[PDB]
Amino acid sequence: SHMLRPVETPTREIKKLDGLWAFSLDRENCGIDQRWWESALQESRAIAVPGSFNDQFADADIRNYAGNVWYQREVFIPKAGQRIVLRFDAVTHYGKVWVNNQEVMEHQGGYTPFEADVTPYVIAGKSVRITVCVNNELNWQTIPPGMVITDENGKKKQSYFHDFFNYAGIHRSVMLYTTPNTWVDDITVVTHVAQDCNHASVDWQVVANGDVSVELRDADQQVVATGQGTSGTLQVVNPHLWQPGEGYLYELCVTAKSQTECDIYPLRVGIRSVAVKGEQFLINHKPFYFTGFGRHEDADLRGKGFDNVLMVHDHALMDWIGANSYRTSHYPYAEEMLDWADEHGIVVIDETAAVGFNLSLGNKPKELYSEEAVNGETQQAHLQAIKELIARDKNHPSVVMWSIANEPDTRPQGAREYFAPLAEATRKLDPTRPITCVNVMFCDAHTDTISDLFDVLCLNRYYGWYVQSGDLETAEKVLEKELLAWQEKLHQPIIITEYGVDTLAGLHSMYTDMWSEEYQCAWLDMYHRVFDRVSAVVGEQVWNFADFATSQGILRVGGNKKGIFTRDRKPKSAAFLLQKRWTGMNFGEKPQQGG
Amino acid sequence: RPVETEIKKLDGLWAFSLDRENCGIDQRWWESALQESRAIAVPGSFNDQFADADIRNYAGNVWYQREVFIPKGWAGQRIVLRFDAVTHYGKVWVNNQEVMEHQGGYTPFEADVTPYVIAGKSVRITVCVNNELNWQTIPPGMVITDENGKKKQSYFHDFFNYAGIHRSVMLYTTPNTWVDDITVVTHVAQHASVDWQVVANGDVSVELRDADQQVVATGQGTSGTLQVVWQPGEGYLYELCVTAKSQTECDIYPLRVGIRSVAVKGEQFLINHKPFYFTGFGRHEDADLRGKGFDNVLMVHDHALMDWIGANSYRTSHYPYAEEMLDWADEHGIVVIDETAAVGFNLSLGIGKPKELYSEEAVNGETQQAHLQAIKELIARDKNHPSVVMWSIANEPDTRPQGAREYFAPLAEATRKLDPTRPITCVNVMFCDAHTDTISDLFDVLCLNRYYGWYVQSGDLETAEKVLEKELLAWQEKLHQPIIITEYGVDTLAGLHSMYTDMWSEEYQCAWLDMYHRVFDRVSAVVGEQVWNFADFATSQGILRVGGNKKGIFTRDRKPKSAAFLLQKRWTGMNFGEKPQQG
Ligand SMILES: CCCCCCCCC[C@@H]1NC[C@@H](O)[C@H](O)[C@H]1C(=O)O
Ligand SMILES: CCCCCCCCC[C@@H]1NC[C@@H](O)[C@H](O)[C@H]1C(=O)O
Repeated sequence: SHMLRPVETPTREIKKLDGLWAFSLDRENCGIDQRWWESALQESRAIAVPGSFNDQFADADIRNYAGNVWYQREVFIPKAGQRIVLRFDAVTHYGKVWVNNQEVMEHQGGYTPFEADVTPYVIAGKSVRITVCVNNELNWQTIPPGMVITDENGKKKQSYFHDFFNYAGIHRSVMLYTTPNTWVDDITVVTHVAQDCNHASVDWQVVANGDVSVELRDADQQVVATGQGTSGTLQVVNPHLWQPGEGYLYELCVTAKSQTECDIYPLRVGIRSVAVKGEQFLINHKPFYFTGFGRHEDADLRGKGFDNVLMVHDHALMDWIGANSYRTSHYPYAEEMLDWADEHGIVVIDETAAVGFNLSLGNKPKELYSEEAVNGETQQAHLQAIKELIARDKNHPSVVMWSIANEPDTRPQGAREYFAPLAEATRKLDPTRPITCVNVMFCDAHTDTISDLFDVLCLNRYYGWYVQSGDLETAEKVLEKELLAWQEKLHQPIIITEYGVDTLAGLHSMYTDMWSEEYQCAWLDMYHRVFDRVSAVVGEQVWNFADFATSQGILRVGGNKKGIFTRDRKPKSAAFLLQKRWTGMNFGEKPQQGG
Repeated sequence: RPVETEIKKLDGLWAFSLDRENCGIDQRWWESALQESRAIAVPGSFNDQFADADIRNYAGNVWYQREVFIPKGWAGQRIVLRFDAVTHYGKVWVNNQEVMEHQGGYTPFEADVTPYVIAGKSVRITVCVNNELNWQTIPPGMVITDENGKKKQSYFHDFFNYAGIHRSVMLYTTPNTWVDDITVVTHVAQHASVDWQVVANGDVSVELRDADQQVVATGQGTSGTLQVVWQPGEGYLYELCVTAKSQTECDIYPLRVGIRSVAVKGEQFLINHKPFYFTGFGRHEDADLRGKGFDNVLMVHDHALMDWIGANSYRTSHYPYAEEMLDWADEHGIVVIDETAAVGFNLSLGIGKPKELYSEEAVNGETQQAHLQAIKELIARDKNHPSVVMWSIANEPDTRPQGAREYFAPLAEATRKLDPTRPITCVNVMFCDAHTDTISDLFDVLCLNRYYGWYVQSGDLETAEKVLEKELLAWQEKLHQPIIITEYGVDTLAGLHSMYTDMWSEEYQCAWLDMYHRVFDRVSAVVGEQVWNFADFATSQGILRVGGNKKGIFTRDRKPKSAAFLLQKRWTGMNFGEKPQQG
C-alpha cells in the first residue's frame, strides 16, 4: 500500500516499543492449531523488543531454532474518535498480529514496515492483548531466499546462501499511533535543479476525502512557497540545495482538510538532483566520489535489533574516519539511519533483501533459474520487495541509488530473463534515481550478462584474498586489468562496493601475510593504488565497518572478520590508514591520480 | 649415528647467500667465499630467520659456507663429513673439490673426505641447498614460472615448506676399521636378540651389559646371539658393545637396544604380548623463529608437556623426526609410529593441475622409485630403535583414481621384506571411507583421520556422532583390523570463548574431543587415539588457515588451551596401556 512514517503533531504515538514482552517457542506447531491468541502465554519468559531473539538468552538451542515464535503484550489505549493504527516497523520474515482474538494483518517482508488500521477493534480506555506470531524460515520464494531442511526426526534446520546470520524476531519499533479521520496517508516529492540557481519541487499526495494545501517552510520556520492541489509543481529561488557536505533540509508541511476535521503532516525533503553521466555520478551537477563502508545491522546480544547508542556511536566513527557514504548492505536499514543520513548529508546506496541468488559460493538444486528454485513466484516476490523498499524510502534525499540484488550468479541462461523485467519495473516505479546490481566476483567483465540493464556498475572484488591468496604483485595486475575491461565494456561509473580482507584484531607479522593487520593495511593500500588510476572508478566502499556474525563454517572464525573495526567498535590498524586517506582528500572529489 | 672412544661442525654461524639469478653452480661460488653473504644459524630453517618476506618464500638455490679447523689428533684416521639433515637437496664441497650430494632432506648423508682434507689446517665447506619440489620429490609438488623469472612453488601438504639445514652437522673420525652397518632384532615369548654386523678387515666380538658394564650375555659372530632370561612405562635398555678387530687398530661401538617384539593379533596391537591403547599426539617439527630447526630446549619442554598431559605415544607426523627425538623416545619408553615424507599424493584436498593422480605426468616411475627410496632410508636409519613399533609408508593418499593399488602394492611388499619385525600401515584420508578405500588391506594396522563435525556436518555433534560411529563399526566389520585414529582435531583460537560452544571456540574443542572419545569407547577395534596436533604450527597461506593450523591442544609458544586439561584428566585417569571398558 502506501507508507508514511508517523510523526508527532496534532497526531499521536504510544510507543509500544516497550521491552519485556512474553516470548515462547512453538517446536511442535501447535500454536495455530491450539489457538494461542486466546489468552495466556503458556510457558513464556521475558524478552525485549526491539531485538533479535537468537542471542538474547545465551541458549544455542534457541538461536538455531527454525519455526514459529510467539510474542505477547498487554497494553492500554490512549489515542475516542481517531483512527488508531498498529504499526510494526520490522518483523523479520513473517509476522501475524492479533488484537484480542482477532486477526488484524500479516506480512512477509522481513525488513520493511507493515501496519494495520485497528480503530473498530479497540476501545480507548481498557486494556488489549497483542499476540505476534513470528516465523523465521526461508524458502525459495522469500527475499532473501533459502532452503529449510528437515531430517529423520522432523527437526528443522535452516540453510541459506548469504553470509550474515539469520537473526529474526521483532527488530524495530512496535507503535500504536493515532491520526484524524481525514489523513494524509501518501506523499511523493521529486526535485530538480539547473545550475544551483533555481528549480522546482513537484508535489503529489493521497488523502482521506480531504483537500491538500501545502506550504514549504524553512530551517527556521519561514514560508517560501505554497500550493493548492493534489499534484503540480512549485518553485523556490536561489535555493539552499542539499549537498553531501552539509545537507540542507526544507520542511514541506502538507495539509488535508475536510469540512470538519483536518490533518497536518510535516515532511522534510532537501533540494538535490542525482544523475549518471558517462562515467560520472553527479550530485547537484558535480562529479562525486564515494567513500565509506558496506555495514551491517549487527551487534552483540541484540543481533539485528535496533538501538540508538549504536547509531550515534557508529555515525561518530564514520564521521571521524572521513567516510561520506555507505550502502545499506543486503537488507533495508531502519528508517532512523536514513533520517540521520538525511540531516547529516550522508549519501546512501539503498538495497533490497535480495541476496544469495547464487549457488557457486561455497543438497543444492542444480539449475539456479528453474521452476524448482527461483521461479516466477520468486520474481513476483522480488518485485514486491522492490515496491515496498521504494515506497518507504522514495522521499529521502540521502538515497541516491536503488540496488535490486546482491551478487547473483548471472552465468546461467535465464538470469537475464529473471532480472530484466525487474529492471524495467523498478525504472517505471522510481524514475528519479539510478539503479544498480552489485556484481559477484566470478562474473567478471567477460562472462557477465546482466550489468547492461543498470546505470551504475557496482563491483565486489577480492583479488589477493580468495584468489591469488597472499599475492599483491599479481592481484594488482589482475584487479587493474579487469577494471579497465569493465571500463572498455560498459563505459559506466564503477563503484567498488566491497573490498576487504579478514583480520584477527591483534594478529601481527613481519612478513605481512594474510590475516594480519599489516596485510589488511598493505592490501587496502594496493587496492587504492589501482583505484586511483582508473578514470571510471567513481567510488570505493570497503567491505565492512565491523566484524559481524555469520553461520558456522570453516571460513568464518567467529563470524566474518573483514571489518575495519571489531564487533565492539574497536579500530584495527587499518582504520587509521583509512583515516589518513579519506580525511586527507578533498570532500566529494576523487584523488588527482595521486596525493 | 656417531659416537667415539669429534668436532661438531654445526657450532655458531655460517655464511648464507641467495642465488636469484641462478649463477652459483655456473660461476663456481663454492671455490670462493660467498660474495655478499649474511650470518645464518644452524640448525634452523632459513625462511623465518631474517623476518624478510622475500627470503621466507624464496624458491631456488641457497648457499651455506663455513671454514673449519680439522684437529691434529686425526692424522692417519679417515675423516668423514656428516650432514644429519639438509632439507630437500644438498651438494657439499670441501675446499675446491666436490664431495657429496643428496635429495633426501629429512635423513642424513655422509661422505669420506680423508684425501681432500689435511688435518691441521683450515678448510672451507660450501653447501648448496635446494627447496624445490616436483612430482618425483618426497613430498611431491610443482613449481611455476612467468615473466621476470619469479619462481613460485605449490605443494599439496598442509604444513609450510621450511628448508635449509635443519639438524646438526657432524665431522667424526673412526679408525681405518669401522662398523658401517649394524642390525639387531629382539624376540620375547610369553627370550633374546639376534645380532648382525658389516665391517672392513675386522672381526666381530659382541658383548652387552645392563646398568653399567655388567655384562649379562655375550657372543662372537655375525648371527645367533641368544642368552639369559623394555616396557612403555620406563624403558629398560641394554648396552650392546660391538667390536671390530684388525691387526693394528680396534673399533668399539655401543648400541643401546631394548628387548621387545611387536605384532598384530586380530584387532590387538601386542607389544611384548600385551594389548595396548595408544594415547598422545601427532606432532610436527615446527617452532617459533627457527622453522624446523632442531633444539634441545624444545625437546625437553615438549616432552615435559607430553609427560604431564598423560600421553604415552605419538607419531613422527609426515616426515622422519630428528633422531634425538627417537633416542629420548626409547630412553623414556614412548611408543613411536615412524613415518616417511610421503604426503600430498592427493588432488582432492582443495581450499574452497593434472587430470588424474596416477598418470605419467604425475606419480609414475621415478615417483614410485624415490618413494621406495625414502622407505629404504627411513628404515636404514631407524631400524634398531626399540621405541619404533610401527612403519608408516605414506600419509593421506588419494586412493580413488585408477592405478592407486598398482602403486601402493609393491611399496608394501618391499617394505615388508625389508623389516618384517614390525607392523606396517598407511594413514588414509577422510574422503576415502570403508566403502571406497582400496588399500587398507595391504597393511597390518589401519590408520584413520576423521573430522566429522568440522569439515562435514560442520558444528553438528548430534549427527557427527552417528556418522563417526557408523563409519567406525563399519570399518571394524569390514576389515576386522586394529584401527588407530591418528588424526582427530578441530581448529581453536587460543582466547576465543563462546557461550554457545560453537566452532573455533575452546568449548567446541572440548565438547568435540569428548564425543569422539565416547564413540571411541564404544568401539572394540579402536586400539588408540591421537589428537591431531600437539601445538599450532605454520602452514602455507590459505583462507582456511588463520596464521597457520590452529588444531593444536597447545599454542605455538606452548601454552595450553581449554582441552589440554580435559585430555590430561582423560589420559591419566585411565590405567596406563589400557582402554576403558566401554566407559
Ligand atoms: C568462484 C570464485 C569466487 C570468488 C569469491 C567470492 C567472494 C564473495 C565475497 C562475499 N560477498 C558478499 C558479502 O556479503 C560477503 O561478506 C563477502 C565475503 O565473504 O567476504
Ligand atoms: C570428506 C573429506 C572432507 C575434507 C577433509 C580434509 C581432511 C584433511 C586432513 C589434513 N591432513 C593433513 C594434516 O597435516 C592437516 O592438518 C589436516 C587438515 O585438514 O588440517
